Amino acid sequence: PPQPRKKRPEDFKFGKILGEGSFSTVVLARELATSREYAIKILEKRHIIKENKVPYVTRERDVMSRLDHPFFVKLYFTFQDDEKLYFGLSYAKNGELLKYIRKIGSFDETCTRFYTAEIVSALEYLHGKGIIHRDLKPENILLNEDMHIQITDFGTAKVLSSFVGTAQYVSPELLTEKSACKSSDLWALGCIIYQLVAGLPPFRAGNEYLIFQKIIKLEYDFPEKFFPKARDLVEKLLVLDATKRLGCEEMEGYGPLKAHPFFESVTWENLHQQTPPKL
Ligand SMILES: CCCCc1cc(-c2c[nH]c3ncccc23)nc(N)n1
Repeated sequence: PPQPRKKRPEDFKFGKILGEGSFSTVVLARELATSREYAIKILEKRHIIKENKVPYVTRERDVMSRLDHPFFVKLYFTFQDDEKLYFGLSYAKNGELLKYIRKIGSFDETCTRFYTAEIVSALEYLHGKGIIHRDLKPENILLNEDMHIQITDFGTAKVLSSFVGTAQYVSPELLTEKSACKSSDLWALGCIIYQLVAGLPPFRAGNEYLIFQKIIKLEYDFPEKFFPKARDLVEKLLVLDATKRLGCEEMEGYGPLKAHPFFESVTWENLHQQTPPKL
């Protein structure tokens, strides 16, 4: 199938930096022939080789190519010059969800229900494909123009036939066995639901080590205000035994999770078509 010609850096007007990865920087760019705004992730070939991240960058590019859902960032193109790799990603104008958490303080029952449902729906799609995010957080959950979610950051991701993510969202099994699966994402989800309601992640401490100490002993608690049905859901996600997490294969998958009382009024079938509640 004759696809288009390769794009090149001179086809774009590079603009502001949108972010920084571990071996990359994401730049807002405008395609001149179209006026289209893309978030171009730029990677330096020498640095990637030097740091032994060729399998990292490869996996990332391969995962993003495999994604085809409105709740995930899309990879439109890739090209390369003599020094750099460029990945043309969808641009989420309204930025990260973490900025909203900080701005509005903490979400009401409607917004929490809506944005959690989208995260559940996205994870259901991702996990049905045998992909695992391994680093999910509000920083990774972007918001497009129409205020729907767009998950990004697949560098750290794994495809089902090693690494430890952001300390606050790390699951216990990761801390002990040095292992992960779909259950690691569901733990992270539990942390997110908590942060949406409370305004803060559940396990917080002076340093990485103390955070990790709280995680393994399940040393967290709910504020007085916390919605009971969201409190219940979080309690069925922040479970130490990975096999007892609501939403995993042993717990009979996404059916029982999408069925939790917290999501009674949710119509799962067409979330992308729904108008997001005002924050
Ligand atoms: C760990 C730090 C995240 C930096 C980052 C950002 C993005 C990204 C894709 N589209 C966007 N639109 C707006 C803002 C940011 C983005 N994508 C990746 N892979 N990484």
